Amino acid sequence: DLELRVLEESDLSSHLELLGHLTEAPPLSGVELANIADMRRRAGIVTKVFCHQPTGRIVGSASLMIQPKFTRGGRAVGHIEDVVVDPSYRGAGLGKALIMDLCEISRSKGCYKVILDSSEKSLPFYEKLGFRAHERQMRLDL
Amino acid sequence: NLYFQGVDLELRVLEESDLSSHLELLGHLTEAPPLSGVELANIADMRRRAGIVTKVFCHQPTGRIVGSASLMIQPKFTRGGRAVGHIEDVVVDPSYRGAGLGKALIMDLCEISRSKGCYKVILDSSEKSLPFYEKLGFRAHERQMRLDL
Repeated sequence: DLELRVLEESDLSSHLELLGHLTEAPPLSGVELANIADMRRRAGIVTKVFCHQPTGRIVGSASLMIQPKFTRGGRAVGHIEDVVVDPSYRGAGLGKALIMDLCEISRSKGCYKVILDSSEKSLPFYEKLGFRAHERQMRLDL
Repeated sequence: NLYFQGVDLELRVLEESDLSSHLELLGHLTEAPPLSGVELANIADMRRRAGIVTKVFCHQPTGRIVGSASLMIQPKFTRGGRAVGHIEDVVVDPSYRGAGLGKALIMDLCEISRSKGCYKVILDSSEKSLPFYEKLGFRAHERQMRLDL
């Protein structure tokens, strides 16, 4: 019933909605939604989504940012974020599927590591993948 | 402009003629094998197009880069499109350490993130670097996971 694929302009609406589960997601216009999408492309971000084909509802999303460093001979690092699954599709293997895919995209670009930040509950899920705990995420609110 | 100690230092944006001394500084963080000016420039353009800002302490009279920190300013669909800042690769030269240069770098990039409308700045800290970041307003939240390869 579902299709994994890169985010497209016509998803932006439903996708903004699915993210409403991560944090507040007030409306943006077609113009604003496409510019943000442009800056995210310019920034080396791929958003992979699960789309339920009949309704077109985005039921899954995860983003990869890949960026070159000057270190390790110029080799890239992949950073995963904003993994979100519809409350109706939780327990269904979508989250795992998204991560797997982005790690493969990381591999095919020659990244030497994929990093993400995890809550206390998502830990065991990530470790089965097998990501391993290291540093501590620090946050400053501005 | 917030005061930092050192009459001979300047806090400024990374430049093309810095790239080689800068890679050398970054060898205090991890392996930094050498790269040609062409590779350096390529990587520097790519990071710049991606919206990364690198701020640098330069020892003016040698040209030596003695402090670096990087900010990715990262656009989002949520919160009306308000960006998230990510700091990475903070490093100061061992000879310039304990003079508050790493504090001045972080503070500077936090201010830059505010100018660009960011609602937060995240980074990842090792166990030792924890109190340092605490003192700069950062509070411990999630755990970094790493997948090798």
